[PDB]
Amino acid sequence: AQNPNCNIMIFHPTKEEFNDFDKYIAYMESQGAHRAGLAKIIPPKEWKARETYDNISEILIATPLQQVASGRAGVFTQYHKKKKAMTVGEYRHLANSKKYQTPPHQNFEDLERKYWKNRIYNSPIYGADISGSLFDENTKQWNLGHLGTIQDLLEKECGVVIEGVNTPYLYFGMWKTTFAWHTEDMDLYSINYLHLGEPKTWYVVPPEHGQRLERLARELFPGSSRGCGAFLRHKVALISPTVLKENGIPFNRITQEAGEFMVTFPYGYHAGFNHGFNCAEAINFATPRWIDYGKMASQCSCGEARFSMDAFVRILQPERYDLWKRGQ
Ligand SMILES: O=c1[nH]cnc2cnccc12
Ligand SMILES: [Co+2]
Ligand SMILES: [Zn+2]
Repeated sequence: AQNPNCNIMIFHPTKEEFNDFDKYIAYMESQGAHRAGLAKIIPPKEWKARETYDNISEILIATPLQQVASGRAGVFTQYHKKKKAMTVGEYRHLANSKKYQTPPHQNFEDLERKYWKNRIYNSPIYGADISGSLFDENTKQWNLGHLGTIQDLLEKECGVVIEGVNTPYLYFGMWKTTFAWHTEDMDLYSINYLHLGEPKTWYVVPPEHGQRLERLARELFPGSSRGCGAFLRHKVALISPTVLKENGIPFNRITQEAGEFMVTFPYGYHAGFNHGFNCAEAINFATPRWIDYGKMASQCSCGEARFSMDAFVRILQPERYDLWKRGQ
């Protein structure tokens, strides 16, 4: 068995190896990369996402989200308060203001300490889930807007044509902006490219130990757990590495820097935070290996969890479809 400790692996593809996306994901998995739930891919030195990021200030963040926390420092929930629209230019200025800027710190470790100590006492603003792409049309390798669609993968594996499209999303971050503990919709893969700016720190639980995190989450968020069988789908729960360690939950951490890809694997619970102003692009994808995870994925049917999903539940989980559809 490759990667038995479930360590987060870092890959350095050659330009030749960067030419076939599916092939390289399969290669990574042949080395046990998936067992960690998360992998870093450093692109070839001659590769670039686009020419410059000098012309992105006029992008609109239609609904910036202020992330308001409740609970204790190491165990909290966050809700999203809608704010008025602003451009990326205006958001960048806000991120860099005294109120929101990254504080002085010695290193990544110091910054992590400051995040978990202080996160709940501030409410940063996040430009999340903006449909669009910053990859240049002429970028032919690992262009997140030119990946094979999940609908086409499902069709190729299961022989059924389905409706739906899947397109990339942009995420404009600032210091303390947070992504809560979750797996992807239908336990899909995700790929995330950090286009520009300050780093993003990730935490991840190995897929083979996902149910351990769920069990702890039910204990730590008893109210939310009673309300919904798969409340982590709401993407509101944060648990610190110190608390995970106290409870014996296996996990790993890694910091992603500008110009680097991260891939999350089926049923790999993950969470994290941004160091400062940055922009990431992400999309879900599937491989043949995903199908069996899709079949087993837990669903939020309470209504809280946030189009393409219909067909995946309909085909892969026909028994769950009616009840799930009532929640929607
Ligand atoms: O960077 C991220 N921002 C918001 N949500 C996420 C969910 N999963 C992974 C990364 C992110
Ligand atoms: Co995710
Ligand atoms: Zn729910």
